[PDB]
Amino acid sequence: TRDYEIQRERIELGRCIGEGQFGDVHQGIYMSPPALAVAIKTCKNCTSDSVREKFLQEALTMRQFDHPHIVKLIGVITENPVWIIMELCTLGELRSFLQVRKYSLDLASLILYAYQLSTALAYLESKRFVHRDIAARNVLVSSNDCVKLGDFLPIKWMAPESINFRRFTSASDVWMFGVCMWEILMHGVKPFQGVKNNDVIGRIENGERLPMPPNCPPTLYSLMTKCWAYDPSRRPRFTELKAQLSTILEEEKAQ
Ligand SMILES: Cc1n[nH]c2c[nH]nc12
Repeated sequence: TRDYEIQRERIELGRCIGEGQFGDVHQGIYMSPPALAVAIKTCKNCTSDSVREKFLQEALTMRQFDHPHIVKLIGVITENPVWIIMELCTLGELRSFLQVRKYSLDLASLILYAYQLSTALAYLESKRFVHRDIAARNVLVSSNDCVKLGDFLPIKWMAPESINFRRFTSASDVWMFGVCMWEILMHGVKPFQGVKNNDVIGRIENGERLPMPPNCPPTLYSLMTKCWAYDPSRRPRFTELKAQLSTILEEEKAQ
């Protein structure tokens, strides 16, 4: 909460590195004893307390976590203009990174990002925290072998129970991770491209699933289809996913 208060003069604003829900995201420097590279989330309408509460809720959420593959909260500036200071992931959005590098990223690197993500999600499951929005767009790239989970209606990523009843559980997070894994092996291509959101549920309920991505190991696809069990109680947990992705990665790093 308040132990994360940073005074503004300890922050040098830099160039705009993208956009967020509340305002522009900036690169910048945080000076305090060694002047570190950071991401400054801004909020244009934060003069209104209802917006301010919603915006600073991400800071409140992220304070609770400490993991190598979850974006770190550095601090907050509660006075106007309200800012959220975070760890900078220089390579940006995963979706864009995967697209740009479609012919410059091997299978091993793709499986590695899936593995890394499963470790952040196993950690969140251990804290009994439900993410509700696991998708490639919410993953950031720190380096070419280090991705981070960054965000704290996506019908095409949602488990049927989330669509039908707005139920969000650890099981529904596993479904979304399966979709995210598919997005990674499909080089940032969006799931169900061409299908209307309202027709997705009907396809799922007819047993229809996202196809095997080209060059995807059938063992990795078998893991994804397990995430897409209609019955949430039949889906694996992140602990098992992490362990299986770990073995799949070695099965690739060798041959
Ligand atoms: C946080 C955050 N949002 N966008 C970013 C790029 N690097 N770090 C971040």
